[PDB]
Amino acid sequence: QESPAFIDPASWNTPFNGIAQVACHNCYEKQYANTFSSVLDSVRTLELDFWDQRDAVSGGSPHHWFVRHNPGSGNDNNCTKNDLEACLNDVKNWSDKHPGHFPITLILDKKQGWSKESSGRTPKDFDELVARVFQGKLFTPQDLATHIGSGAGALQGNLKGKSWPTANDLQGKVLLVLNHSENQKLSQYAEARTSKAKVFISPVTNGQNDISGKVSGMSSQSSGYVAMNNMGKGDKSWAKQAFAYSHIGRVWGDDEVSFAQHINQKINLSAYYRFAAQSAGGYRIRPF
Ligand SMILES: [Ca+2]
Repeated sequence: QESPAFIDPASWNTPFNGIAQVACHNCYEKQYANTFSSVLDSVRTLELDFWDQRDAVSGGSPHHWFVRHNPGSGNDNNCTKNDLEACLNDVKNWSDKHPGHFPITLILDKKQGWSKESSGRTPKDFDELVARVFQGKLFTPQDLATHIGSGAGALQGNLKGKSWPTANDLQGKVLLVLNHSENQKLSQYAEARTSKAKVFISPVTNGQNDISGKVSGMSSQSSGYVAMNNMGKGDKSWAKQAFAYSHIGRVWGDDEVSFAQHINQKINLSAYYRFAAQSAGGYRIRPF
């Protein structure tokens, strides 16, 4: 079991959903970290923005995605061709070098739509990439479902009143999370992959239905897989309901509010551009 100073030792025996973290915001950008791997000197939750095309309209290849902030171009990031796969391998390699690590959560913020089969960037192609890179390191929705005695398609509601595995249980694990501006893209992913999904969907959340009902922009069937919720600053009040439902809540854009205050607001993952500057009682990871 690792013991960097930033992790409160009480975290290890706490269910993952009962742990608050400082997360990065867009830490693949050169301006926020010198290398992507260096982010793991400070936090255990990272973020990658990924594009199908080299710009908005051209330059994609099968089984490949780019990492950059703007529509464009190409790859513009601090990973070790520094594409999505390369960025993911930086995490995989850090994980191999730190047996016993606190579970790593990677927010995969998708910037374009899914392709059809011919172009090699479907939900299935995405799952195949992340599985090829991480292999057995992943902890997936079905793994959580089995832990709580639920079908994966009923995580949404069956998580209420339940504990995730503890950080100790999740030593050495990687959790992948899908974001997009449009919940439709998450619904498409879940409809394609169902219980085989390698990635947790985390919809944009601005009402109770996005936690526990038919999520805005999604089918009822896809809604049932929701075990995580994504909130901008204006919607962070919903983190208390994510918490109530044992969904992992992430709040982005709220940098002028301290980690301690976010803990009090029941936010699991508080995303900061300046992640190293944040702490509470010397810690960046602690139980609520
Ligand atoms: Ca992002």
